[PDB]
Amino acid sequence: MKWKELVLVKDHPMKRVYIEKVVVNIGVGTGGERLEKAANLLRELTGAEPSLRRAKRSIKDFGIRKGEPIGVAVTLRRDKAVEFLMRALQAVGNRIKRSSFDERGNVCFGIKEHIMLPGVKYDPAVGIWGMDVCVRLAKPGLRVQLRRRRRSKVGKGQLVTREEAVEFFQKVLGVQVD
RNA sequence: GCCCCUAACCCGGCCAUAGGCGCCGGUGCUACACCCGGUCUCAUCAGAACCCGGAAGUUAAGGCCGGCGCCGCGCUCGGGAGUACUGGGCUCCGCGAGGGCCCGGGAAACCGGCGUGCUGGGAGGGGGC
Repeated sequence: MKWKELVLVKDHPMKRVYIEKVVVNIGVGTGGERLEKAANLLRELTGAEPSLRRAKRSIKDFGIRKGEPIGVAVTLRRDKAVEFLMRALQAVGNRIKRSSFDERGNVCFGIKEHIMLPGVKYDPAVGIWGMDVCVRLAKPGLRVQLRRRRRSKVGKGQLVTREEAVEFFQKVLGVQVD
């Protein structure tokens, strides 16, 4: 069960749905060492290099200034995305709320503690963290919106719907959607 | 070479009649695409993008063309209207602020009507020299 054949296929070859990407986010308050622990935890958990996310706006109630890094997120595609997606679904319990699916092929779920993931051991030097995991599904032709030259809008029939995303998650990933 | 005719492609001009929303179609040899990969040039958290190498698949989408409705927009169109306003003259009216007459110019909102890109150069294709 790999990425290239994790596709949901309709009666047209060009309307195949697939996992465009999986993004894992840890949002921590400010800490230098706390953020380094979060970044290392994301690196070990996903196998990919995390990217530090700087605060967009200074909010003094949270004690964060604009430009300082308070997030650690990693974008996973193809094989690493599928492997971590299976691990994270096992951690959550193979269950996703139907109301968690937005109307455009995006589904995000939270992992409260990362020890629930398979293959992870409690460490006192790292503590216990949570994550947001967001899966973005797509059809072929999405590059028309993202390319540099002649960028245009993708037509409505070629965009992933909420019903198609829920059907993909049930029939292809074998997750229980309620 | 050179002349003529001509889709989608490339470089433009004016920059909505060109935009927005929704619905119905056409187009696929070639061209434009979606597309397939990441050895190399190059690139990032991420070959998503950019960059490179391709050609299995598809016109589903983009692009281009045709039709309809709405919003917006445009017009040297009819009305509004010779109206509002106004250049010059006056021993002309009014207590007065002001208004009037003559000569010369003359809108706008809005209503209805119509329209909904036009066009320059090149490639490619066809017909002659």
